[PDB]
Amino acid sequence: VVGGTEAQRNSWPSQISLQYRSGSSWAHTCGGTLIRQNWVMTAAHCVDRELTFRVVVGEHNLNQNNGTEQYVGVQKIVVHPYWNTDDVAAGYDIALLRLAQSVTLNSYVQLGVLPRAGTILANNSPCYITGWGLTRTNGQLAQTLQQAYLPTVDYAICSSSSYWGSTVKNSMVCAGGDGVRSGCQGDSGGPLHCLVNGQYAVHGVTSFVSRLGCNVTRKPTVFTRVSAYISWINNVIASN
Ligand code: NA
Repeated sequence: VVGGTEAQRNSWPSQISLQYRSGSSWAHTCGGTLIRQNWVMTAAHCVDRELTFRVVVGEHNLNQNNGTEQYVGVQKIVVHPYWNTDDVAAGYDIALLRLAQSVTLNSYVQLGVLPRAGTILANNSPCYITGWGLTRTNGQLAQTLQQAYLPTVDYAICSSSSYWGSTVKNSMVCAGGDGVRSGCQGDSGGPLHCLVNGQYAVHGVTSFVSRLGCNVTRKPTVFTRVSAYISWINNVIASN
């Protein structure tokens, strides 16, 4: 997250760190959202590589013991069947991970609430991105979980020629694009939380930014729109 602020440690208890085994240690690669005690939602592109993955819930500082972490292996990966790794702009950038064990819920570990199917945010709706991704273009991962305020940019604007043009689809949400705050590598797969009728819900799964950099004016961060995939998610969980 570029241009973020450190999150309070109990603000975003559905945020997870997806990590891969790197020698004798583990490394953060992506974010995710806990959606059942044994299921995580993330981006498909985060699981393209044939790595050994684990999920960490209750994480705040990747480089210190917080006293709240639960570590759980990933047992099964279900990527959206239309996902095509060499065409992120086509969409379908979403995957579900079934955890080896069910995690225990507490003030640091909670299920993400999802929007009702079909819900679209009005232009300029208040949202936060969260994650441990790079804090500058071509920088380094954050230590502590970051948040940044990114108002939504509706489809009519986001799909206009000076923004993303045809690359953005109605199955996506765009947010930010102010040139200061954005998602960045390592934030992929994590949540866009938007305040609707008094309650934060996870409306986006972080999908992509510009190749010209993370915080680029008129290139808002692009998220998979969770509300387009409610039936898919329920179908997967009910059949696994
Ligand atoms: Na930690």
